[PDB]
Amino acid sequence: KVFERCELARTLKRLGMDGYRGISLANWMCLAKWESGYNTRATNYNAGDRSTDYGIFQINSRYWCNDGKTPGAVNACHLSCSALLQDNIADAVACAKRVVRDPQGIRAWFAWRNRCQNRDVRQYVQGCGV
Ligand code: NA
Repeated sequence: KVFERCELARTLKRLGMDGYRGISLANWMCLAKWESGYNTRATNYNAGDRSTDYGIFQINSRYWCNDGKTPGAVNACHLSCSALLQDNIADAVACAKRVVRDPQGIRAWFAWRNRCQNRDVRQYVQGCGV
């Protein structure tokens, strides 16, 4: 599924993402936007380390989910990476929350640091009723 902006905004809110560990909805939207263009099926193989980025938040198999084909990786979210390819983003949201519970928080995503951090992100949730 390729979410429409406001549709996703409300979906994330309903899932408890607004202010989760201090992270506004706008920061989550900007993240998903840059990571997959709001696309739950998005995937990106990393030829360098044989890992893959799954779903709307592009969570990496090296540490976050298990896909079996990544040579001796880990699964901190304790989920099959396939769950990150569902139209229903509850499993992905659960994993995103697990990711940000670490020291760095949302900075785990390089794209957030580069395209969202210290930016005017109001536009991501404007008119969404969130
Ligand atoms: Na915030």
